Amino acid sequence: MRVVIQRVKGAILSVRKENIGEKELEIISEIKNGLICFLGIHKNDTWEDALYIIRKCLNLRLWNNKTWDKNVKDLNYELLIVSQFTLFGNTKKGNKPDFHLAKEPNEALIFYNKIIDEFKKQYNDDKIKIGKFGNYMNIDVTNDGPVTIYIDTHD
Amino acid sequence: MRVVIQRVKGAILSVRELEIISEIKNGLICFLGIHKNDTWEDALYIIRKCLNLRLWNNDNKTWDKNVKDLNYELLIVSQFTLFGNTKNKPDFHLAKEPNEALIFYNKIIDEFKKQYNDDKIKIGKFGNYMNIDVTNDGPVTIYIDTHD
Repeated sequence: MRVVIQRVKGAILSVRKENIGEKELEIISEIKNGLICFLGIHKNDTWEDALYIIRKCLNLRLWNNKTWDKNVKDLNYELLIVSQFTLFGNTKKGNKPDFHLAKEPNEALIFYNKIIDEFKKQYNDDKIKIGKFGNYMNIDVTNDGPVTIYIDTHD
Repeated sequence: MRVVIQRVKGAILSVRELEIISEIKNGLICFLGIHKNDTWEDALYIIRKCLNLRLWNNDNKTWDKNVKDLNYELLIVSQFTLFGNTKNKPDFHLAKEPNEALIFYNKIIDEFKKQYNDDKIKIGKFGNYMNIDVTNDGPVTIYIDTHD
């Protein structure tokens, strides 16, 4: 699994609606302070992989007080989790990507939902927010720092 | 070197109540992490990629047109946190010394404009606390580490 974590003052998630027909976007999800986590599910991902993310994600002490002191949970903040397979975007070949290691949607989707459930269990039902899986989204992020964290659980 | 690339409809970079210093419409935002043992070949690879990766569709032809093809902007922001050791409080052992990093960074930015266009590259205020309003278009998130 791969995650890019962005510390934010807020985030506003929209998706393109299905039968649109003469607005095309729709805000389905919003958070104030907290993290936005772009989550890449690898084909060979185990649930132990998920656990690790869900942990570092809810636990890294990414805010000051002393520096790098409190985590998202401590401050009672939100997380927005967005599935992003482009992480597994291989770009060593041509100057055009290639997403072969990216766990195929229908399996990925379930794994994903399972992760999101765990998040709420470990934290709070009201603090975890998501996008619309596999749909084109439009995200307004207000980066606070910035603070960008990358994790690859195949290390 | 490490880069996180985000495809965007726009972004506004500001510093300290808030001063706008840098803004782009469609294009990429590149969070750049300069490694201590970074060579200029590392810089080059990044620059080649941010500038040539085809991250936009030709309605249906997905991954067809790169940033230049569409005459779009890039916003480059130094971000050392990419080299955070998270194996549960961060550890930036591997970053390149600031005073050195800054020069390397400016050198990279120059290259960007050379390879592309003076008017298409935008940046932040190095080492300062910034506030960035990104509008992610997808999203499309790309990660690269030249140490591969």
